[PDB]
Amino acid sequence: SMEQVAMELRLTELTRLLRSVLDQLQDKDPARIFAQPVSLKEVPDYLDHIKHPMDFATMRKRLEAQGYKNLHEFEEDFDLIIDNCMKYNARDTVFYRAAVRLRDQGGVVLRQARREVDSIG
Repeated sequence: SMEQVAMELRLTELTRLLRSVLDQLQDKDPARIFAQPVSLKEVPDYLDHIKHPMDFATMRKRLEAQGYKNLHEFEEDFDLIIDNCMKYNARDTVFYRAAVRLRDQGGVVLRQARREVDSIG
């Protein structure tokens, strides 16, 4: 149908918008602490602590598979990255501090992407 296609064009644009947003969020992690999944070879008990792991490479696979239907789903995943880190790691660690900074600097990017997604529909 002509409708399914028009739908597919919007998703593709949303995917295009979210890709840009993801690039901006990931520049706020210059140490690449959140780039890849936590290694289960290196942290074998991780899944006993964190039930839904997340990282930027995993978000990107979902992104390019057009797996995010809306900003809300995308934000849920970004928030997992931060929240998982803040539980697993103590307050006086480079890891926890990095999450706080990503959260604070990400807010600005996410605030404008909300307005853009509403705006462009």
